[PDB]
Amino acid sequence: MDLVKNHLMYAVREEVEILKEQIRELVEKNSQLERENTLLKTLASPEQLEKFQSRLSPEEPAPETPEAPEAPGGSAV
Amino acid sequence: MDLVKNHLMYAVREEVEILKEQIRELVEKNSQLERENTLLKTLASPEQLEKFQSRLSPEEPAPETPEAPEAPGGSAV
Repeated sequence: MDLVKNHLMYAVREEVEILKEQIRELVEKNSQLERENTLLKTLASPEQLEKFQSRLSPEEPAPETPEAPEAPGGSAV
Repeated sequence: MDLVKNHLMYAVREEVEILKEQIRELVEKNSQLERENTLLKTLASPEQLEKFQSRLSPEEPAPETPEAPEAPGGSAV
């Protein structure tokens, strides 16, 4: 027989049908998440937020941090 | 591409490492696509998580759970 060891793209029956459908579903889920992420990346690329950056509106100063020095470390440096 | 089963004597590649590395790279790439797609889904579409706090995970489903006896669904309306 030489066809079973040929249509492995139909199943590559030889390792595990579950891991084969898992890698096929991981590549199909990654491709669907790559197009879904690229679709939301392009949709949120131009204008689809409430302005915050320097392109739409400059705001949201500093990252998630308070306005006071309260970190531990008497002489760590 | 029909090449790993050629030098296999030189090592015998194809063990469960080629399937664990394929599912690990597929889950690591899908994971980066899930953290980037989730951050892009909440950035472009922030209205999909208010459900709770407002900064952790947009989703969390809910089966037939009990609600408060009044009219609304606990915190809403």
